[PDB]
Amino acid sequence: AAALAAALAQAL
Repeated sequence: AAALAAALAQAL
């Protein structure tokens, strides 16, 4: 979950 959370944060 946390790996994915970070991957998506990179959107910003």
